[PDB]
Amino acid sequence: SIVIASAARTAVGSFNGAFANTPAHELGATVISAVLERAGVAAGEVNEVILGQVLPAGEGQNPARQAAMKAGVPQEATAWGMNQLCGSGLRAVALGMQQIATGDASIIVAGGMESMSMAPHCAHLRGGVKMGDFKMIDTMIKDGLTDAFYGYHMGTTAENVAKQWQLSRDEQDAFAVASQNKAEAAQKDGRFKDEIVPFIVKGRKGDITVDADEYIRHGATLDSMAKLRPAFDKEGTVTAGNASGLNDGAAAALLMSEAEASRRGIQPLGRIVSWATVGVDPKVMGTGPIPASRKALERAGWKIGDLDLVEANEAFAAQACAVNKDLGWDPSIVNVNGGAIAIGHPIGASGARILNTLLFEMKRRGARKGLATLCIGGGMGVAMCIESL
Amino acid sequence: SIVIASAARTAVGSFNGAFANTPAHELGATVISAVLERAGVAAGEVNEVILGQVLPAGEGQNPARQAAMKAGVPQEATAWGMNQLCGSGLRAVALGMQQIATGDASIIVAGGMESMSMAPHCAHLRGGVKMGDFKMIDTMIKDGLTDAFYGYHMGTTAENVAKQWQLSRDEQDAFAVASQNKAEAAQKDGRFKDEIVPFIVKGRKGDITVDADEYIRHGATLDSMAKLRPAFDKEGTVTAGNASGLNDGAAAALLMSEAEASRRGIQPLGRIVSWATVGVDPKVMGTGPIPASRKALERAGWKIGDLDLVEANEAFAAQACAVNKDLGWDPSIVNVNGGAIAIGHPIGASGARILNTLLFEMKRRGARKGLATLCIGGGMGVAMCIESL
Amino acid sequence: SIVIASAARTAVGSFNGAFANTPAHELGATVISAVLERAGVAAGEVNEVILGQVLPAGEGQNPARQAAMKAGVPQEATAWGMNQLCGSGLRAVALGMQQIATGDASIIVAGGMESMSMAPHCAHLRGGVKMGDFKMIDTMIKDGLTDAFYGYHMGTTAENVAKQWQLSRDEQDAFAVASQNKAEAAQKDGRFKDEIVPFIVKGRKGDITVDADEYIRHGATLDSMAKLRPAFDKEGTVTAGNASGLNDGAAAALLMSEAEASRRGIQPLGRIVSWATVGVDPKVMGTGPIPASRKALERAGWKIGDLDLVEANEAFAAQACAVNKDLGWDPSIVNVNGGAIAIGHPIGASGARILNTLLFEMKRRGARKGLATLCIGGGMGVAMCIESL
Amino acid sequence: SIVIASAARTAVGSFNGAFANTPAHELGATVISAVLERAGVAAGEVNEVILGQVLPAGEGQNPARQAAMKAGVPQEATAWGMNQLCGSGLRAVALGMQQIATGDASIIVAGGMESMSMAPHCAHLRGGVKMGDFKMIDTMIKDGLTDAFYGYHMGTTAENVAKQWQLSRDEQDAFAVASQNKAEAAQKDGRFKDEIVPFIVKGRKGDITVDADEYIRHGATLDSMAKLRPAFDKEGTVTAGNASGLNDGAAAALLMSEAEASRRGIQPLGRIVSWATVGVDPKVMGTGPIPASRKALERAGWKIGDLDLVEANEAFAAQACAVNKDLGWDPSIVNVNGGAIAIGHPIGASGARILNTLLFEMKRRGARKGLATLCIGGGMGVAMCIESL
Ligand SMILES: CC(C)(C)C(=O)OCC(C)(C)[C@@H](O)C(=O)NCCC(=O)NCCS
Ligand SMILES: CC(C)(C)C(=O)OCC(C)(C)[C@@H](O)C(=O)NCCC(=O)NCCS
Repeated sequence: SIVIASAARTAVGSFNGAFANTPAHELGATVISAVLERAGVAAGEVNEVILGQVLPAGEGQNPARQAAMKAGVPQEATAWGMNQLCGSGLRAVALGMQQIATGDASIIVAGGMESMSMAPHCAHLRGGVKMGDFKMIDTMIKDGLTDAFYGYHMGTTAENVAKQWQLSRDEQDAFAVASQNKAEAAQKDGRFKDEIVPFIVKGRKGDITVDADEYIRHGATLDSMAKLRPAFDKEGTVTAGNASGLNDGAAAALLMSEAEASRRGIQPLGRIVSWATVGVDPKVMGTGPIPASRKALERAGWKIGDLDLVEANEAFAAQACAVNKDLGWDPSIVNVNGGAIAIGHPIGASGARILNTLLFEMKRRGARKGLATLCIGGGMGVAMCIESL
Repeated sequence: SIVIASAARTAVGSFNGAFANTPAHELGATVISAVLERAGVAAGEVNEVILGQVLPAGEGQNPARQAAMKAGVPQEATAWGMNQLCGSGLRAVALGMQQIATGDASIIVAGGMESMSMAPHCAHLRGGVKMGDFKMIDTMIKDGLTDAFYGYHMGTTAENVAKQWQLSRDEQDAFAVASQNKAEAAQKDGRFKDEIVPFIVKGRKGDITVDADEYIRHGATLDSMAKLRPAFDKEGTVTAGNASGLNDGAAAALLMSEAEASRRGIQPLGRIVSWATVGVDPKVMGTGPIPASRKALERAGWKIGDLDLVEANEAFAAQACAVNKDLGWDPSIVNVNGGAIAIGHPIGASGARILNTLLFEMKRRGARKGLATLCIGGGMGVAMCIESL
Repeated sequence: SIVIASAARTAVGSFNGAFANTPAHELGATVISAVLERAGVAAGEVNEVILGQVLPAGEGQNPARQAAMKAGVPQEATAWGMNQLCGSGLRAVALGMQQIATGDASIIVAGGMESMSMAPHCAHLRGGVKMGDFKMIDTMIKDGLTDAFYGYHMGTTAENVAKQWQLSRDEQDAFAVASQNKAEAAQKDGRFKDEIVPFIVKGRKGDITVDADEYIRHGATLDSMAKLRPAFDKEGTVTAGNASGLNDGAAAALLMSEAEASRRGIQPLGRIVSWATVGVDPKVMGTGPIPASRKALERAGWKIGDLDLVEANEAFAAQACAVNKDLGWDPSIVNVNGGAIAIGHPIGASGARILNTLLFEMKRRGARKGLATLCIGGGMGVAMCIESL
Repeated sequence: SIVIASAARTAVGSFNGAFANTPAHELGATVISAVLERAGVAAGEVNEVILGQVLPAGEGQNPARQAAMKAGVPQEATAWGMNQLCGSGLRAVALGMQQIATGDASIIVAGGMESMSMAPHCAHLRGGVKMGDFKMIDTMIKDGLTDAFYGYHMGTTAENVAKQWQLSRDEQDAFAVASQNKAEAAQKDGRFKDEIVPFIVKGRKGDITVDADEYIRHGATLDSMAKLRPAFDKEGTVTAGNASGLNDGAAAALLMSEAEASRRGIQPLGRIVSWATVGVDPKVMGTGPIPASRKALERAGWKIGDLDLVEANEAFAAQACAVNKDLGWDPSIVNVNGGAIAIGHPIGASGARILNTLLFEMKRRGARKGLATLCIGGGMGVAMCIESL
């Protein structure tokens, strides 16, 4: 019924690296223009831009509208941002699907975008500080990475999964290195070229073309993984080596009906058969993909074994192993081109990020059925089942 | 097909007034609890909570999810935030409608919440300020009230509609006083009692029940309206009197299928017959309701005359007159209980705010057909058509 | 040898009260102008202005220079600021004396000034805050009121003196009340009128003449002294009642040689017979006056019993009691017009503030010999012996 | 009568260079320790530490005291800071000379210190910012570099002198280049080794001994001087090239009577024969040294031509050329080892900085008579005359 006619994403930049001073919407407009060009669709035909974003503070009125306009999307179309944390970028696509499936839109550019580098430090100063020190809060850590309920970092929820699923430090590091090695492999071999649209960083003493994911470590060893001290719990198991990073990027897909893509002579990246969002305990938020993937697979009518390829978001090696262990799919078809540990985790763009990687591999190796899924902070999961035409 | 079984909202509080230190998500949870109680539905049955919010900076991971949890909605359900500026609150309800219509949920608590008082000041300070003065930005003005393209306050876009539609200073003031007078009459008569749910402001030396809209001025004269200097263009026409304020509040609805509401013995507030969202030039953003209501009316198969009641969001007196003048509906059925000039304009909650007034008046006077609509910053407009059962 | 030909001071203002927005150097100039007028000396004749100030941050290059210039003191003269914390106001005068004593100056204006109200909040942001919350620090508490070594507030030092000298809560409160009552009586009787020079608070909707010390409480009860909880040690004895306050003010003296006064027909307020400064352990910094006063007396050739009036600064009741107890002078001739608990403690001015009160009482009651002394943070004291001609 | 028994100064570090994160009081303690060590005098015997500092904001109660204590100077001794801008560091020595000459002290450690790197940004936020943006002020620019009266940077004052004394862009550059080259030669030859005491920068992944002035440029060309744009007046003549810099450092000298040195077996660096400070128009503040040196030479009984070495601080090439031009001393005996354009300008330390270089070259070449002088912001100068025993 509803298809992804085309897709694209920026390289994922490191924290204060390639896109340190690059606002989220500028990344988004580049990806909106890209999906338009790749599908052979004019921006004048786009009805609505839906972009997941978690940290828009200080970027001004509705960055989704700013991205759209700069992308040459007309003023008659509509745009908006949404926040389901890590799940946003993929949910935007599902929400984009719903627009078309209910007859409220024909063509929808959806996905997500995030500049964790440009998230500001903030403080409430309307009441006035008569006396005493006050905190300037990092919006990134407050609004993106710390649980609202139990007050600790997402890495502490990773510890709760690691201890519950008795996943050792050695098992988490081996998965970590495996992610880095696969991701260097898929990089050298050009397997990220299709999906990645170059982004021109507008400078002063020189522009810079970024078309390579700069967070991927090259020649990552097990020895350098085992020496790092625990990043959250000081007698724990999760580290900066086996957790995801702080990153900037954007990613999007162009949605339309299966009839509309056929009219236009477009051969789509895939057909969205079903999606699903489900909740879990915020203490073990890393177990989100388990019920959400299972819900999606139930809507699609598929069993776990029918999947040819899977993109399960690596938020932490503890939670990425747990999802894999519970669902029991073949690990050789999971994150075939590495995952978020190596590639990075631009919160709002992360779901649209892993949708690209899934769609292009499905096209490249001839996979029929595929699934994407991310764990979501606050204790939820989102999933989406794709079938190729 | 899809119905609002029940609804509720907090009193709209002034800037740094009744809810000066009350985070949005607390206001949201009360409204969730209210809509659950008023329908006779347990929090356990709620599949998702979709909350429009514009200024969540500093409030922590996904305030929609915080609102839900504190409301007693279980961990299995889902929750997310979205931003289409003023139109966020009403677009939550259409998006919540879409979930049910597409068979992805059975019950949805949609609406919006806003704490403008708690919107922090910010600045991006990762790079370091090697030397010189910097600016601490007001995330309320920047992210909520300033246009991202031309750089000015929304009041200057109200000046562009005033000069284009040649609406004099005297016409706008008259409309400003009429909104205040209508809203005081509805307040004294208890017409806001149904929709408003009391909110307990948790104090230290005494709690405070807020169940009255404290921004409504009592005994508003034309003379105090005509003495205020222009707020934006110093030789212009728009003022603090004829413009909307900065306000806190929350508003929500409980959505389910028409058959489900019949199963549960619930007599709904109304049936959502259509909606629509459209774009226009950001310079004349106030005109958003003109094409958006026209589209909505076209999707419902209705003519403008068929409407028995209308809520057109008074962002400014210049734009409120323009929409009424273009569409040409009988002005005696528009904002009958007053509007945003008098009541307030909590950005994210405003679309859910005006929905509640429409629904409870439609029920109280026996209006069959009704329409709600808001103008959106960045240059857009949303509209929803409601028919009672 | 050297005499104080004239002196003046502003009413001491409350924290964020009369002088809330009045920069320190404006108060300093008013007082500079005053001592010139009161001695019959033209600003043209002034060689240098020396002003103790502790919290000048954000006021600009060298507030002392700004003070002098606005007083009409000519550009050919020189001016500077100095910081020895609480001692700074009185040490300036001893420093002024030394300029004249060594032939480097004929006419010196010396004293101090302080706007604790206008002390700003600060933070070091040049390196950049890559990630995580940071503190905006209160320069008033950081640079004025916290010990640099042991890291606690001056009130905790006050507790160290309380316990070492076994001074009860009851003893501190009575003293606190005795200061307030003496101070109110001296106010009502007009005894502050000679020393105070009115200050014109330049407003916008009306100027305001401040010439009554506003922090002096009227009708202070022992019962309201007994009920306050301890401000520093939550099981301690020092409170906001028995400690000094946070205040604004300036004060200054006009120095020249005894021969020079006689040439001009001036009858001086006093002859500066000696001064001293001495150090003690910072834990017990309130004990500064004990060895300082003793030293000054030894340099003067005077015994303690030869003094007719004393102004021993009340930073805290605990230390104030200790100094009296150790030195053993007649308490009926100490802070006869009340003290800093009642009057205020504008850190940098405080030493000139107490000189004024000493000098004008000595003239009024015909005391021949007098002594002024303040305890200093970081463990120091300063004393100065005055004799009348 | 009074002599300098010993002296010492840190390397002067670049803005956010070697001491980027080193509080001024750590630099002042190393220099206190040094001057004690170098005279054969124990901290125990030090009566007082007097340190000029202009930007102590955020460092805590009285850095002078903190420096002294860290240096091992005992709690019985006393300590304070003063501010006369660029003059601060040298006036401390004159103020130290006065303590001994009037019998109030026997041994004084005096001089200055400054960490411009660590100067914080501040804002006055007690009243509450109700609404709108506010400025975070750079204390270094506001409180150290901008003129309080006319509101412009010190550099603009430099232009007034350039225009008044008709000093061309070419003449300023040649002077600028010549300071660099003379300073590189002295550096390479070890001529700064005597005066400099190494400073251990405590780190975490290593300590660092800084004992070389890092701001000195090597192989400076006239060409690169000519290409720079005017830093202040955009059609002006003064640049970053020919202006001094922003710098960190400390410097100190140890004073005692000539007899006291004779008793201790010490051979002093020099006798202080006179000093002076004088005022001029703030507009042309760079002319400060002219009347201050003239005054100084008069009190000494010396004509200008008697001087064998001179250290005339280089705040700006324009002013430096002015002072040399007006006073007419042999330019070959002035700043013989280079100056502030090359070495840097740690505002509060600078006057002691230049004392050191004067003192150690007078010893090394056998100059009998010498003179140091600095121009001072707000419109003043200071000068000190030194003779060798
Ligand atoms: C705001 C108000 C009324 C002052 C109050 O309640 O607080 C009391 C407070 C701030 C704890 C107390 O530290 C105080 O006012 N101290 C000033 C005394 C002080 O530190 N003096 C320096 C001389 S050594
Ligand atoms: C150091 C850096 C960042 C390269 C630079 O821009 O230096 C040039 C700068 C900052 C514009 C210029 O104002 C400067 O360095 N001035 C210091 C000279 C100065 O005013 N000293 C005070 C004595 S009157």
